[PDB]
Amino acid sequence: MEDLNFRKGDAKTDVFGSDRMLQPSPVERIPDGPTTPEVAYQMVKDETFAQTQPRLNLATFVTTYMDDYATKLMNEAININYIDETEYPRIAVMNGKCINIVANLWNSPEKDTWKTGALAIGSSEACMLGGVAAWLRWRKKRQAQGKPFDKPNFVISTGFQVVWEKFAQLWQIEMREVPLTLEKTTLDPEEALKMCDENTICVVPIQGVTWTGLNDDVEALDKALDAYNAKTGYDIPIHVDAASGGFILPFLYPDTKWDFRLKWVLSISVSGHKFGLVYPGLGWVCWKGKEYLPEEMSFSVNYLGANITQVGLNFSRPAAQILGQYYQFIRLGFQGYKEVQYNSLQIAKYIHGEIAKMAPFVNYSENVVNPLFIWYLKPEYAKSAKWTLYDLQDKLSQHGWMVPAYTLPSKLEDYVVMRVVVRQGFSRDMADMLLGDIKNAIAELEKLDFPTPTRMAQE
Amino acid sequence: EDLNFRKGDAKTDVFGSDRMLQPSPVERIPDGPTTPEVAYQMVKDETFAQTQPRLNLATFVTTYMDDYATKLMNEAININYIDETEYPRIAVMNGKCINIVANLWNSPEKDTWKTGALAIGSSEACMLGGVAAWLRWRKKRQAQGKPFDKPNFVISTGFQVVWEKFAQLWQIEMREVPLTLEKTTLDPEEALKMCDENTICVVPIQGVTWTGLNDDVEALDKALDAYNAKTGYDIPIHVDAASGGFILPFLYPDTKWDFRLKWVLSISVSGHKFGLVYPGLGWVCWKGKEYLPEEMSFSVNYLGANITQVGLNFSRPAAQILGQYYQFIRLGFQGYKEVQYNSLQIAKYIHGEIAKMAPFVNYSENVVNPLFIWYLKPEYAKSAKWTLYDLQDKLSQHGWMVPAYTLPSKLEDYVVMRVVVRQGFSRDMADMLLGDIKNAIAELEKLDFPTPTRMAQE
Amino acid sequence: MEDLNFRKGDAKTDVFGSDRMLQPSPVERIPDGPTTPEVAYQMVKDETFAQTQPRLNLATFVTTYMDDYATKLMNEAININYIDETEYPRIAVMNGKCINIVANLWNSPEKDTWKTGALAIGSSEACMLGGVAAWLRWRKKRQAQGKPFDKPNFVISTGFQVVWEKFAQLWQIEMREVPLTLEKTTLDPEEALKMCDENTICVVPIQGVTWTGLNDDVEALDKALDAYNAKTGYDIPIHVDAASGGFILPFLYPDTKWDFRLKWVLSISVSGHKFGLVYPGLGWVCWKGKEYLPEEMSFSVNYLGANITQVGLNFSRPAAQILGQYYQFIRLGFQGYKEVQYNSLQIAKYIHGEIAKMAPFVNYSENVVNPLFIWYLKPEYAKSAKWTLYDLQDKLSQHGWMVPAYTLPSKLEDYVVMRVVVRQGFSRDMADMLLGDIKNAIAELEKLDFPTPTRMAQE
Amino acid sequence: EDLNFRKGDAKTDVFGSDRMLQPSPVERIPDGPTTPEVAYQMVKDETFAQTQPRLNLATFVTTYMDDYATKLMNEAININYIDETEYPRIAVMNGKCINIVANLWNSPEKDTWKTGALAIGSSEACMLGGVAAWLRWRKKRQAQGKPFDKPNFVISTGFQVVWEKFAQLWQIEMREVPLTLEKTTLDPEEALKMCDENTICVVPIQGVTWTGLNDDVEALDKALDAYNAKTGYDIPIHVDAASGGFILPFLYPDTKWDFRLKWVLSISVSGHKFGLVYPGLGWVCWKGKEYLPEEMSFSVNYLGANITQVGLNFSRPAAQILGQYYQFIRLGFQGYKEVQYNSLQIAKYIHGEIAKMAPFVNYSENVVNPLFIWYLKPEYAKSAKWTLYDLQDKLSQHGWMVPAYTLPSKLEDYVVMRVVVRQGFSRDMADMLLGDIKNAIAELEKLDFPTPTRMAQE
Ligand SMILES: *Cc1c(COP(=O)(O)O)cnc(C)c1O
Ligand SMILES: *Cc1c(COP(=O)(O)O)cnc(C)c1O
Ligand SMILES: *Cc1c(COP(=O)(O)O)cnc(C)c1O
Ligand SMILES: *Cc1c(COP(=O)(O)O)cnc(C)c1O
Repeated sequence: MEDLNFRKGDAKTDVFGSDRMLQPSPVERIPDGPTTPEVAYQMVKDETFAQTQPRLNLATFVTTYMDDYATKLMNEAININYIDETEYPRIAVMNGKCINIVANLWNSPEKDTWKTGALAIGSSEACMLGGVAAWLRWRKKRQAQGKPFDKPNFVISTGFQVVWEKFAQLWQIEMREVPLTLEKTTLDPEEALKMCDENTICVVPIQGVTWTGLNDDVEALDKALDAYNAKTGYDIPIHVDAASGGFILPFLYPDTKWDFRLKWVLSISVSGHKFGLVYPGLGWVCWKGKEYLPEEMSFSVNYLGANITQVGLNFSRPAAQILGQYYQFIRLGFQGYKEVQYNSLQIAKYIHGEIAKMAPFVNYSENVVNPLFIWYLKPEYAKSAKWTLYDLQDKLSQHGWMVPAYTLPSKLEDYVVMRVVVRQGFSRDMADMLLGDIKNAIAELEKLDFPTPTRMAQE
Repeated sequence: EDLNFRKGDAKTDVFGSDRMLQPSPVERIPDGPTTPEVAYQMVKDETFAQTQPRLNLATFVTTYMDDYATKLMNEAININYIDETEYPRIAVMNGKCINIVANLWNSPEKDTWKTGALAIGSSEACMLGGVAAWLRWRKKRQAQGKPFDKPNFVISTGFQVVWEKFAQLWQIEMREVPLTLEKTTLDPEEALKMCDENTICVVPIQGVTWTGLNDDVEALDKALDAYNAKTGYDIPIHVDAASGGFILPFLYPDTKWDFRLKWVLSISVSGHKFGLVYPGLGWVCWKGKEYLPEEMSFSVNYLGANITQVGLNFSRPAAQILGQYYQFIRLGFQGYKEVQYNSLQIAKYIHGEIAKMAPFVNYSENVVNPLFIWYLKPEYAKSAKWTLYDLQDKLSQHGWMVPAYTLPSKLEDYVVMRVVVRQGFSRDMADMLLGDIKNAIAELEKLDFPTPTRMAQE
Repeated sequence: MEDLNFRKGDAKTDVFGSDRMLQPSPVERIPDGPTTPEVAYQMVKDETFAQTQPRLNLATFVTTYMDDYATKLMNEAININYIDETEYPRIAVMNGKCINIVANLWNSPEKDTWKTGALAIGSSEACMLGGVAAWLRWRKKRQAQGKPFDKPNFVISTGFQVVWEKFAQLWQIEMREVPLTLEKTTLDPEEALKMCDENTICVVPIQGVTWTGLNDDVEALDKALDAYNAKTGYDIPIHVDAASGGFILPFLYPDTKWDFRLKWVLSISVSGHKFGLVYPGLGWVCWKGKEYLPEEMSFSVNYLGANITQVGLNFSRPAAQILGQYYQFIRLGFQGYKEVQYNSLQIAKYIHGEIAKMAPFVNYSENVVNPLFIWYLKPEYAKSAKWTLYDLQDKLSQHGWMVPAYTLPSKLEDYVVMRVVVRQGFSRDMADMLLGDIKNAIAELEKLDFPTPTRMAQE
Repeated sequence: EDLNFRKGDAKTDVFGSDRMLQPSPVERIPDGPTTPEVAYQMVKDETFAQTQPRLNLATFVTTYMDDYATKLMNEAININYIDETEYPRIAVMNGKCINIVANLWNSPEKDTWKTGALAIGSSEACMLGGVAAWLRWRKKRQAQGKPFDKPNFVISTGFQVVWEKFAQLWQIEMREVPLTLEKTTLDPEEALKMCDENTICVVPIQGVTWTGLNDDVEALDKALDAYNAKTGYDIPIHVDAASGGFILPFLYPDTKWDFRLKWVLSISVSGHKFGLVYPGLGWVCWKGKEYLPEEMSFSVNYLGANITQVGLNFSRPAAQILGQYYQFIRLGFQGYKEVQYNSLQIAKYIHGEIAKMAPFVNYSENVVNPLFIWYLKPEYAKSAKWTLYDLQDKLSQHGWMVPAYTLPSKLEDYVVMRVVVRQGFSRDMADMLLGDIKNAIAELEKLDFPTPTRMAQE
């Protein structure tokens, strides 16, 4: 009854009684030959155990939970390539309907039924498309004026997210950075104007600054730019990087005027996979009207009577995230989105208030307007403490959390902060678990008799 | 009696509810919620009335993976790749996939961690290759005191549209080499005629979408070497191998098209085409670290692996990395070879059956990728009442998408039809398709009057 | 239209837009009222994220992987109560067949088709049943001889597992402990005999000592005990605690005489859920013959129909683990068990050898006979190191592992050691991941300028 | 043709294989392996020919949970509870379950973390309560200079077998108070007659398995208070509340049976009976920490919770802890009350329909747990050809298990039948049972000769 080939991968092989599971996974070259599907499944899957669990990843802004029905719907669409719009025209129209809904969430004045916007893989592509459109609009203007157009720049807070550095590098466009101070913890419009000139293609205020959790004041920026543009004729626009805030502000702060209600906001981008409540792979960019999307970048095709704009950096891509976005819009509606974001914001405020009660800590802001916030060590506490927030990050990782510590951008670079992001699926109960682990970690770190490596590096 | 039955309570039947008497939202988010079952049906039911992916014969992109790969990728739906500090095992796995691809392409780079990058498809992978070529050229010309404000690149008129996107989004001039019956792929002398001091690269294509053919990369490399020696322009190749990058290593290992060639400095591929992974995967590799400009890129060490950080996207699904690594382990070289062999053999089979039909003639007698094109015999077309556009419509009535289109410049009088054979399209399915084609021909030959497209051709 | 009850838990509620998920989980009192199944499911499930993943728990000996068919089979039996033998007689017979197979793996000479043994929830119950049986055989013996029987004792290594302390405390039986030394790293028979007297009910050698991974030499103990019993007439028996080794030795070391082949081995216990390859909830105890199981320990019940006779501490219990064990016996057979245990042992040997090459480390034993082993810091390295194995445990926890550090039992209590247990489902690829994390952790700890708290506590 | 088809290769059909022409192993492990599908069928197919759990009316143990509890528990199949350092959240969850149960029983303990312990069932929980009682008594008698080598405990003859196990495995004398028709539950004055200086506790039972009744704990408490005041023996109560512990708090909150009583120092319950969790759960609580001897127990601080480390088992499934905590949150007090109300109402319904049948008379008019027993009317039994054993056999022919058995001491001439109504046994299923009982009666009344069990009674 001996099975000659049991260790070699036949129908009787046990995965963990096989020769293949005594061998390392391939690092440099494809294996010469195959294995059983069960063996290969375990070899790939087992490597993903030893890292952060997504629901305990508190560094990320990107969705780690959807309900079972959205998840089934997206799984069922795993083999649907969005870009095959002639073959899958219902998904092309569904994409156009999502774009319409987003543009109207942002109060677009565009009268066309099919709003001018584009699907993206995240805010990276959406921001780049907005920035490229702004660059081409500026080039066209300056050429018509007989002015040089070879030295473009854009203006942004030092609180920028790295995709704006990617944009600057990949297109060779100069990024001008407005520093953060304790007195100006968000983009100050007067400071932004100091960096504007005839070569500025746009200013980029951020709704949901990743470093701080705050919102740049888009209305204040719009007012300053209106006076500046009237005086110079430079006609510098705004592109709003609303990666998180674009799905927070419409529901919880409808009266905050930050979007297409503003004269100079010509385009807005968002991460559908952050607070749009869809699994990874979704962003959106909208323009205020077709006249702000250059023809040099774009065309539109009619699918089943819908006019669908064709602009993007990617081509073939999963369609699942479109179904997921449209499901969330129908399943939740405005009320449902409001209640989910309310929960996330209330839990963030709850953690913020509990952090403030702890002896080592002080919050950077009293104002929690997105479901995330940052804190640092009280300066008097930090001076005689043996530990830093990097040490607290390490302690929390021992229980499976990722809670990141980092230094703030320019002029606040002496501030080591820690950030918590509250996403859908992070509950009050999970917040209580986190806070209990933070209190326990503090108590252990306060037993140290000698300074840690990062504490010594701060001297 | 349940007062709230139609309004969406726990007893509601989806299709006895008020919501399923209402249209789906076109312009604005609905004011309020519905039950998950109602929303699930409202979204899912809209996807019925379009092509079934396994019958989509226009696409090159994977429509089937086995149950284990599918389960593995489904389980990773909530993993954001870019969180590499949080998910360092996936970051390392990404690096191992890049190593394996670079070695499939015979990279001479000695570093254990090969210079390459994850992409969402060949679109991003091609654009990264082109931007790197543009920046390498800018730096060269700046050092020589030469202008660098008017870049161009050279490509066949058989280009795939991502190169037009690249041209538009970076404002780089695309110079196109036309196709003829005598030169059905990129001709090197004609390509060199379009090269000058401002050319950043030449782009041969392995798996031209319009024709199914391969540009001769080795022939281009030979021509570019003599031209670069004569001019000093130092023009490189970037190979767009969107399909061919996962065909040639297994079925044509001795064809010298990759990093074995002196001037091939970068190569891109669609992992979601013949890399056998569901939508959302491409790769770009450089021949060495010296060809990826520092201005574009940096690298971070995760668990001892050096992972290059270059890309157009940021947050993105990680599932396709697991899927690629699964295919590499599950199939190996032999398994990839056997799957691509099956796809190519079925393409050749259909190609041979098409040639036997009276209306048809194949564009090429040689099938080197699992796809091919044919057109109507000229004498048949002249007296026929129908065109290949009419055949496309007839086939769609049975659920197929088989596209008809005109070929690019100088061949634009040729209306062709294309079949792509992917994993999961079997000999049995090929027989169904061929049977539907014969029936469709038989119906179209009964027409007494020309169709609209037949009339538009006169 | 707006749903007035959306936050309160109706059919439209989103789990994470509900009032319930702004509230803590219940600590003291049952909630007054219900919630939706989806809310309750998340509230309980989400609390389990922030702890060790079972497949990365390298402290446990207990099975964390079975294949999909065993898992489905056991899931399908979740509502089957084993003890209802009149209602579920086929599972009762299946339990008996498992007992037969285990007794025959251990070379029972018992001729009855139905072997003398009992189901247990683990080695805890199995050991207690073996110990109670030894105690009752000894009481009856001493009563017949007109000798006292009120002060029983048993003899065991200080490497005992805590269930023997439970046995000592819950029955008020004296435990006599034989210390470990570097010269006698397992139970020395001569020293064990020195603790024996007329009140000793048994000696307990261990196959798979939890502290060390080693096997007590049962054959040496049997030989010494035979001479001791011939001299004293005390007739002290052996009960083998084979919690791990009972499913290793028969397959990988068939010629090692440790089981019912030995004259004085009257009972043996094992954890079916350790290297028996079944999910948690399984142990077995076998006796060499019916004459060694006292009649006082069998019981009969009639209130579940017909007549059910049993031996055990528990009563109602899941039956799933019986199905799982019988599946493994049929699915793997002798060859399959041998190949699975071979993989586990070979991977343990591989890690053991790589640990030995690292500058900080020295292995406790050169002999790896169970799929687990321990190491400690080289004494010369430890003296000048700023860190201890407790710090390495903490570093590994940051990547999801549990690799436990602890002090060895008596006379070796100055030795802080670390243990790795290799179970089915822990592959060579996972070993490489662990070893890479160990090397990285060593390199970080070697950067410390000051001693850690545990390093200071050692001086 | 596949040469190895019968031998177990990738093409083998389970029921076209050599292995399914062979017997399952009885004595020895098979020499070699088989495919998972064959092994799965070999084990699964043996479980068909026995009682379906939802038709098992003998058992008190849960046979139904909802789909979410079931999924949650299945997902925890590989979690070993005892690894509390590795799984500290489940350790804390266990402690919260103990808190909730202790508070359901009106514990006066002030500590946040109540003194209690997880068990596999009431067997382990009862044994822990008895051992604790035995050790408290040993310590007192030693301090008084009195003997402590001959312990005993007092219980009704309606005890469940675990108390016999406790008696035999610890060699502790069990003193039994018999049942009579005049004293259908434990009579306290009769219990006190068997108490002396060596009695470690008296064990009243809430949910007597034989009868379905509750011993009067408050009446016992009152009698013990006077006896302890007279003797100084200070004999305590341990309540075996295996079933009643999850019935009385919801349906009879004002019945004083628990830690509200002075002498009730510990209580045990089966979480897998009317705690509504699948097999593998019991709980024991003590009235305070001072009643759990240190010799049995220590406590460890996991994440700021005080968890007591006392038990007979060690490694064990953690799934049942999640199931218990899910039920507490999913149902709450109201949900438990409504579920137990349903079970009790259905038991009362069956009880009333049984009483209307000519052959039958109920043992008690009072149904306080969701179960009851009946027997044959004495005048009917005398001229009947059949017994309740014959009715058990007839009902088994339709898949039911409804057990017939003789009652304990002094009622051992009474053959009775028991029905237990658990969650998942509805009014509709009760109607099916009652229809089968009536059909069985009509068939048995056609007998012309006595059955073997009927002859055995005369
Ligand atoms: C997330 C983020 C980005 C990047 O968006 P992705 O969705 O990760 O591509 C850009 N800007 C801000 C403010 C962000 O938070
Ligand atoms: C598919 C294709 C592309 C575009 O690649 P995507 O994977 O769809 O982004 C580019 N070039 C060629 C030759 C292609 O076939
Ligand atoms: C596992 C272990 C025990 C405890 O057995 P469980 O299966 O956890 O109940 C007892 N003795 C030894 C040697 C062990 O390894
Ligand atoms: C069921 C029962 C027991 C045994 O409990 P298990 O949960 O089966 O271990 C003990 N006493 C009573 C009163 C019971 O009903």
